[PDB]
This record gives sequence, structure tokens and C-alpha cells, in this order.
Amino acid sequence: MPMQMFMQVYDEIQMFLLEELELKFDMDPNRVRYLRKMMDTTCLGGKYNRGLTVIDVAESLLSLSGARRKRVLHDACVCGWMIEFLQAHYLVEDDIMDPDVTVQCAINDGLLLKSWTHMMAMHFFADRPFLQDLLCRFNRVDYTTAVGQLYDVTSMFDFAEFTLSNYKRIVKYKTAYYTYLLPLVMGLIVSEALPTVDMGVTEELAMLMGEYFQVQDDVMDCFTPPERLGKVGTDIQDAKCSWLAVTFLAKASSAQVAEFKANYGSGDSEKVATVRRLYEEADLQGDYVAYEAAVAEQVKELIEKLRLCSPGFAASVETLWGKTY
Amino acid sequence: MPMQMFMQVYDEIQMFLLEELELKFDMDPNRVRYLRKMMDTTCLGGKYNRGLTVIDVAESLLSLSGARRKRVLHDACVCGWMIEFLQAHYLVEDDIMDPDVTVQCAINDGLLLKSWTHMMAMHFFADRPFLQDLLCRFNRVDYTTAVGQLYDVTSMFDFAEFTLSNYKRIVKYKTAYYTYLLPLVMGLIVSEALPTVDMGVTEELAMLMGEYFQVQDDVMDCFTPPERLGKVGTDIQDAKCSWLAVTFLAKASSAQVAEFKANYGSGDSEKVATVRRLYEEADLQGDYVAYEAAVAEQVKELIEKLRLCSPGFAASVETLWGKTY
Ligand SMILES: NCCN[C@]12C[C@H]3C[C@H](C[C@H](C3)C1)C2
Ligand SMILES: NCCN[C@]12C[C@H]3C[C@H](C[C@H](C3)C1)C2
Repeated sequence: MPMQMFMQVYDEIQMFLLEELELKFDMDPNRVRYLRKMMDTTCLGGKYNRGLTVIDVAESLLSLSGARRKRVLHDACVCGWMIEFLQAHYLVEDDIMDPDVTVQCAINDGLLLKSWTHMMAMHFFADRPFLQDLLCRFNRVDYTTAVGQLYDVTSMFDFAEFTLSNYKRIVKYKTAYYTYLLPLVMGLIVSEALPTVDMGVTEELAMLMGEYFQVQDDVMDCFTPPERLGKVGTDIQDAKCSWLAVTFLAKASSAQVAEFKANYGSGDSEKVATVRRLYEEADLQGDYVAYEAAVAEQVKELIEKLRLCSPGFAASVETLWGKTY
Repeated sequence: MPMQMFMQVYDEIQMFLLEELELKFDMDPNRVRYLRKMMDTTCLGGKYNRGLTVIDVAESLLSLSGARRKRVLHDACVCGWMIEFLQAHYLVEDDIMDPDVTVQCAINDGLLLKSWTHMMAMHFFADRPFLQDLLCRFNRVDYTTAVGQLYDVTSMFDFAEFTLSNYKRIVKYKTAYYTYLLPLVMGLIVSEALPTVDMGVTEELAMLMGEYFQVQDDVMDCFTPPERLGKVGTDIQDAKCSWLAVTFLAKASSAQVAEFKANYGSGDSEKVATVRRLYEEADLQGDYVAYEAAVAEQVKELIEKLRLCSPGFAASVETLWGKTY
């Protein structure tokens, strides 16, 4: 029922957007089918964890507070696709980062994908009291993410910034807000229970879960072989401010730092291997286990303060945490 | 007073955005001064016709309807910078269209410039009744523009689309809405006189003025020498669906069309010259004078229907039309 309802609303949303282009923007059939294909390509095929989290938060708060149920569940599905379309937008912008009409069209796709989040919200929520508050929180998180991307992309320019506090600054702004905080908040807004939750504990839980997720992602990026990871690990070659790099630099010897600094940020297979060798000598995959355990305990503790005053909200945050854990 | 007040609010807006980054987003000084420089580079140096039009519409509707005056004029300046920042955003995206951190940063700049339009509106209008209606109309026009860019960029793929109705479809969506309609509407919203105007005549006037402007721009792009135009004309080489191309194809002989089709869309200086030669033989610069006269009359007529029920609104639309004429 969750995933099948999510896809049914996707069809309903795509139909509205495409017909709006045809009826109001004078779009010809050829371009409408092109945008249908582009929309399907960029928005489908993932796991929908962000979008399904909105649904899971909504179903809890209506059962643990008949016609209002159908409306709140449908809104949740629309909110979930807003975040999924937002995610599509970011991925397209990341592809560009890696008279050419294919680049013109990718740029155009990125803009349309973002605009579609506004168009679908201005339609399906036109008569909701929360439309303005929803758009403002959504836009604020999107800005947050663009700021986190700036931090990420410049973290090796101005190793001074290879610190744990700065790594958390990147993770929180670049990933945690739109991936963990925004799905929860949007489920609260469609359930009209926004002021009934402690946003401090909720923000802290989202920051922690995104941190937990990003550290595991950083370690897998370096040690998981390409065919099992789903991609080729690129953090070392790209000089990324990863959890491994910042943890290494704090426990490395002076000449190990010299060997790291001379090898980091290169595509040469042997220097990349030298970095992997350095990481293993420092027992970083052992520190990784301990670090995730500590965060996992901090997550396990903060969920209980949340349930003291917001019981039903907490079960979905546990469901979301299990998707990460 | 108009331009000096517009720049004073720019300083006030920049200060709020940068301090917000420092106080709320944990941004370090080095990156704040970088974003100050980026903001100044992309947003200043133009003519501010879009932003100053909002001011000119606002000052008319308060004098031709003490504390309310200062508020409406300040709002207008903020609305004007929203459009100017939106214009900065589009120009940066156009530059991209023409592990590289300069491309990463340009992409990031484009996203920030757009987000800043939301951040500055959610701040300075947080207590205004029109905040939601403003954001929805602004977002709709931005979507319109992305759609017009799609039409523009694909007009030579799928010469079938080299038609006058399609040229007007590009101009209207790609340029006219955000350059001519949006400044007028935003002046109406800060003056709270939105339902007091005939939006049909207003939309038609904006479409016409953007058409008038774009035809003159197309002709100058081809015949005005580079040092006098401010740039190198690129429409022929890029196979653009220009006013010259669509007007030529309707009055050309079969072999002149064959000579056009064989020469259009190339960077070879001699084929570009062959296209310019073809354009002159068809007396397109004479048809250009007649065409602009006809539109100019249609503009001169529709401004009077607008003043019948909306007198003060019409003087600013005349001021805006004079900026084009
Ligand atoms: N390397 C991935 C290429 N896939 C693309 C998917 C989508 C957005 C971009 C432009 C096209 C449509 C092709 C990137
Ligand atoms: N060809 C023009 C280069 N100017 C730039 C201005 C602004 C936006 C982009 C990235 C930098 C900051 C450099 C383009």
C-alpha cells in the first residue's frame, strides 16, 4: 500500500504537470513526451526513502493523534514527490558538474525539476492553510543544501579545513537537512502537528542520522570494491574532506601526514593505493566501528526524549533510523 | 532618488543575506567575502530596467490611488532586486551553457542566486499579506522562463518550427514574462492594486513590448558590428530561430531557401556572410522597420484601454515602453 500509493500519485502528478504544459504553456506533443521521458528518467529508479518517510510520518500522526485521512495521506505523497523531484534536481546538477545542446538540455532539466516542486505544491495545496509555511521551509532547506554544496566543493581550497567539526558542517548542510529533516517536517505539516514537536531534538536526530549515514558512505567509498558499491570510489582522487581523511590526520605521524599530503587528491592508481595503505595502517576501519556505535547510541537516546511529548512521531523516526542503521 | 534608493536597498539586502549566512549557516569570513564578490559581480553593472520598473509602478499607484508610502516603496525595491537576482541566475546558467571547481562554483552560484530571491522575500515580506501570492506568481514566471528556454534551445531539432507563431512563443515565454510582465505585476502587488487592473491588456502589452524588443535585438545581432553591439553576433552560427530567419523563409525563393538551408548554422565566416547576403537581398531591414511600426501602434493603442480603468498604472507602462522604443 505505501509504495503503490506513492506511485499512483506520481502518475497523477506527472499527468497534471504535462497537461498543464499542453493546455497553458502551448507545449507541442513531441516536447511533452520528451519531458515525460526526462521526468521518468531523473525521478524514478531510486529507493524513495525520502518520499516514503513523509508517508510514514503522516500515517502515524493520524492513527496516533475519515475524509481528513484521505486528504492527509494524499498530501504526504505529494510532499514526498516534492523531495524526490528536489533530489532529481540535485543529481542533474551534479552530473553537469562532471553550442552543445545536451548540456543546454541538462541545465534546462535541472531548472524544470526544481520548478516542478513549486508547480506541484501550488496546485495540490492551493487551498491548504499550510501552503506558505510549506514553501518557506522547503525553500529554506533547498538553500541550506546549496550552502552545504559550497562548503563541500571548496573544502580543499581557500588541509586546514580537514577537521571533524567542518566535516559535520558539510554533512549537516549538504545532506542531513534535505534527506533526514525535511521528510520529517513535511509529514508534520500535512498532519498539522508542526508546533506539537520539539524541533531541537528532531533537528539533532536528523543531523546525527545523516552523520551516521555519511561516515558509512565514506568508508564504503574507499574500501568497497566498485562492483559491490555500485560505483567507482572517487573521494581520494577528488581530495574530498571525508571522514577517513579527517580521522586519519588527527592520529597520523608527521611523516605519515607528509605521505598523505603528497598522495591525496591524485588519479594515479599508485598514489590512491598509498592513501588506502595509510588508512589501513592507522586502523581507521576499527575506529569506524566504534564511531558509528557512539552515534547509534546518541540516536537511540534522543528518540526517547522525542516520544515523551510526541509518541507517534517517534515510531516513524525509528523506522527512518532503521533504514540507515 | 530612484536609482540611489535602489542601491541603498541593495546594500541592505546584501547585508541581511551575508549576515544570515554568518549567523545562522556557520559561514566563515573568507566564504562570506567570496559570496559578497560573487553577488556584486553577477547582480551589478546592468541597467536595472526590470528592477526600476517595479519602483516606477509603485510610485505611480501611491500618488494616484505617509507611513504606508515608505513601506510600499521599500517593498518595491526588494521586489526589483528579486527580479535582478533572478536575471543574474539566468545569466550564470547561460554562461555554463557556453574535477573542475570553476564549473562547480558557477553551478553553485546559479543555485544560490535563485535561492536568494526566496530568502530576501521571506525576510522583508514575512509579515505582508501578499507574501504567498507574490512567491506563487514569481515562481510561475520563473517556470515560464525555463519553458521558454526549452523552446529556444530545441527550435532547430525534433526548419519546420521556424515560424512566426513559434518565434513569438519563444519570445513570450523566454523573455517577455519575466522582463516585461513580472516587473509590472510586482509593482501592483506591493501597491495592493492587483485585482484593480485588466490583466488581459497588461499581459498583451508585455508580450508585445518583449516582441518589439526582441526583433530589434535580432536585427542588431546580425548587422550591428561587434564593437557597437557590445558583443559578437552569434545567431546565424547557432542556427537560432530569429526574426530574420523566419521572415526570410516566408519571402524567399525555392533556391534561396536551399542556399539558406545549406549556409545556416555554421561558424564558417563565408557561410555566415552568405546568410547576411541573403537577408539583405530580401530587404529584411526594410520589413523590420514596417514590422516595428505596426507593433508600436498596437502598443500605443492598448495603453489607452488600460488607462480607461487604470489611469496611474498606464503612465509607468508608457515609461517602460519608452525604455524599449
Ligand atoms: N551521466 C548520466 C547521463 N544521464 C542524463 C539523465 C538526465 C539528466 C542529464 C541529461 C540527460 C537526462 C542524460 C544526465
Ligand atoms: N564568461 C563570464 C565569466 N564570469 C563568471 C561570473 C560569475 C558567474 C560565472 C562563474 C564566475 C562568477 C565567473 C561566470
